[PDB]
Amino acid sequence: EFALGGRCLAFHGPLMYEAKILKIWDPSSKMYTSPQKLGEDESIPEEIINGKCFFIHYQGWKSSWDEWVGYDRIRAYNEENIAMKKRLANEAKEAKKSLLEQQKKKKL
DNA sequence: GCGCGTACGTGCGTTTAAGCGGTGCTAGAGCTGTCTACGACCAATTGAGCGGCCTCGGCACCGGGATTCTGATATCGCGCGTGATCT
Repeated sequence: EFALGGRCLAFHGPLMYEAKILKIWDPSSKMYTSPQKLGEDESIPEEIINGKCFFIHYQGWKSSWDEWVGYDRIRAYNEENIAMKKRLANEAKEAKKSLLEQQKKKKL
């Protein structure tokens, strides 16, 4: 499902975004395939370094926002995941509309 | 000044082709030599162009008249609203 250079979805806040995998980290043998060992200037977060994490560059966002990803924050870019990302988007939009309506009512 | 709506701007992704480096080919721009005929120069002269004067008629002036025409009001017609009568 998670192929090097492939497409996927990711967790960031309450809304999902499309991302492309640039590197994949194997913790058992401790290197990433883009087998290249950890660089001095490259650091993987400790919370996910022990697990197989993924370097992903997200679509619709500049190149200088990419970072490493564990299993939890990422998902396969399938029809179910696409629909659920859309659902999260509509939920956020409705929540914002409800908040602004509540503020307007309070002001009155 | 206010309100709407939409159409550029900003940004990210994908695609295109500009750009650079390299080599080949030959077309034409440049240069050189030679030669001829075209133009400047000169002299003579006569005729086309210019200054001037005269005659006249095209057009500027002035007066009277016809014609738009611009603006308002009003009349008449059409449409909308209110009242009265019929179903």
